[PDB]
Amino acid sequence: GLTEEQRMMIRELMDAQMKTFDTTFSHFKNFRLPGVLKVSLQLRGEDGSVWNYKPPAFSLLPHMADMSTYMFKGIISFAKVISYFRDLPIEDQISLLKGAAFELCQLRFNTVFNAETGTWECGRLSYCLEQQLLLEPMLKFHYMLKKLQLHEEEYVLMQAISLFSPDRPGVLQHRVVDQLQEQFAITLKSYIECNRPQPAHRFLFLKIMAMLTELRSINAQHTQRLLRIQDIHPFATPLMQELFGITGS
Amino acid sequence: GLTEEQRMMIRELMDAQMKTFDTTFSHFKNFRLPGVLKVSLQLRGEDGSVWNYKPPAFSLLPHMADMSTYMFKGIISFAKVISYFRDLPIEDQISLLKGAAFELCQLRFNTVFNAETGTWECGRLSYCLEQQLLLEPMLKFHYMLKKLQLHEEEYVLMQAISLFSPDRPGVLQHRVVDQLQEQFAITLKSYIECNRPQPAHRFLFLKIMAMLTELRSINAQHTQRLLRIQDIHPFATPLMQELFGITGS
Ligand SMILES: CC(C)=CCC1=C(O)C(CC=C(C)C)(CC=C(C)C)C(=O)C(C(=O)C(C)C)=C1O
Ligand SMILES: CC(C)=CCC1=C(O)C(CC=C(C)C)(CC=C(C)C)C(=O)C(C(=O)C(C)C)=C1O
Repeated sequence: GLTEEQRMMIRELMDAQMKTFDTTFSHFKNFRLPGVLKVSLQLRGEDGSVWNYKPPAFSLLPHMADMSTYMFKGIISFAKVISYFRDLPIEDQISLLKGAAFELCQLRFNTVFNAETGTWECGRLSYCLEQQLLLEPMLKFHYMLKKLQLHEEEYVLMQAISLFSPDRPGVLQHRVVDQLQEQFAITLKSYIECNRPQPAHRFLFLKIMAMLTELRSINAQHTQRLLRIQDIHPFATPLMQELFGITGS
Repeated sequence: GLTEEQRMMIRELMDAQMKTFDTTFSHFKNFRLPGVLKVSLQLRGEDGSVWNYKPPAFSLLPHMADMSTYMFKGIISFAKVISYFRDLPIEDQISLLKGAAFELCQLRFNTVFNAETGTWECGRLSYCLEQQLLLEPMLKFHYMLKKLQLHEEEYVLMQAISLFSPDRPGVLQHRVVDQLQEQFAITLKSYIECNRPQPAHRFLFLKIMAMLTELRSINAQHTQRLLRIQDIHPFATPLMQELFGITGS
């Protein structure tokens, strides 16, 4: 059963989620495009028209970097609006964000992902996959997590656990961030047993937990893959530089 | 049989054609697009990618107007490079061009038209039709003319007959332009009988001739349709204004 302290956590968590997550990507514009994986782009005009992009043979980097910044921006507003986060030392908020930005983005990106059609529905924008080449970690992750069929509560809770990780470079309040994370995980574990008594959801809390661990490694591996592509062909935005620790030098 | 005077006409005609007709639209760029009939657009990137546009529900006007200007420009270089044209009074060259621009463009546009797939192949650009609604004059024209399966000689000759029309507003050398036109039509009529003795090509010269007459009316009707759309929603380019007689006032 959920305590009133648990109900209160989920609430202030769901609230921040609806206040900082533009599920129809309305305010995302002025973004770069490929000019003139295997992801095809689709842009449904406000007027009914449609612009479709098929890839060649890069090129889609600038755009993906703009989508990422719009996403990161939301994720940050998400953190600063949660009491538990706001009450930490400034330095620790930056350490935590730089730590989970990628993970929180992918967690949100998974909710607009369609496993049936293999596409990310982002408002008027669409990212379609061009099929057992889930040989791609990030890809198998989206399908696996999408398969679990989680509720919004579970997703925002996963976002909490990931955000408040004590095991992150430069985290000063190592102890607080840890207790907080334990509290979020407890609330999750409880929410599951209070609302999903069916056999199919047995071990759900643990699958979720393992998922967040996999996601942590994927995050480590992608950061590297990204910093390598950035070294030879700069594309990262000012905000991404700040997140991935680039000095502009 | 073709005289040496006829062979010479066709030649200086074919020459001007290859010198002013960019059949792969290479130097056509910096054009406007629909931002963010039933013609869908396709742009095959130099890198292998493809941008596809599906229409709604206008919008494609600006672009079509840019294609038209690139086309007109070619058609004008075509005229100024032909001896018979160059040797007319300046005033008469403008009268003739303003008269046939549309027709000469459609004549050239028909050679990159594919009746099998209903699309205009223009280099890296494609204009696909989105099927007995050849209820559209200009459309039935392209299919009919494409059906005749003409040779390049015949097309450039049709371009001549159309360009040197004495029956055009403001033509001073009414008499010369007439004899010239008669000469081009004779050469055509001759080329046909010297190279197409098969039953299928009987009356070809006359079909061609009727076609140019239909095209003349279509031209009259489209100019009007265009000037009407221009009055409410200006899109025509400086060059089109000059051709359709707009003062910029
Ligand atoms: C266009 C979409 C939805 C995903 C492609 C994509 C991605 O969205 C990501 C990872 C996400 C995936 C592969 C679903 C994130 C993108 C940026 C940080 C710009 C990604 O890291 C990536 C890479 O190529 C890295 C390995 C450098 C990537 O290509
Ligand atoms: C996009 C393509 C190849 C054809 C569409 C098209 C055209 O290409 C034309 C006529 C040609 C057709 C319909 C094959 C010419 C276009 C301009 C002068 C900009 C045309 O007149 C037209 C019109 O709508 C008029 C009636 C105003 C037109 O829509």
